[PDB]
Amino acid sequence: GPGSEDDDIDLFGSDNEEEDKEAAQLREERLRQYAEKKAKKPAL
Repeated sequence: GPGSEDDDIDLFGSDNEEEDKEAAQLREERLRQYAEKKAKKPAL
């Protein structure tokens, strides 16, 4: 509950390091998509 959270809670990145999961995942999984298919399809 806010009121005395002050700066504990960041609006867009609450902790953010907890989201290391998607920091890494989105980063890595989306590069897979790009690497595989864009090395076979001509750019598009």
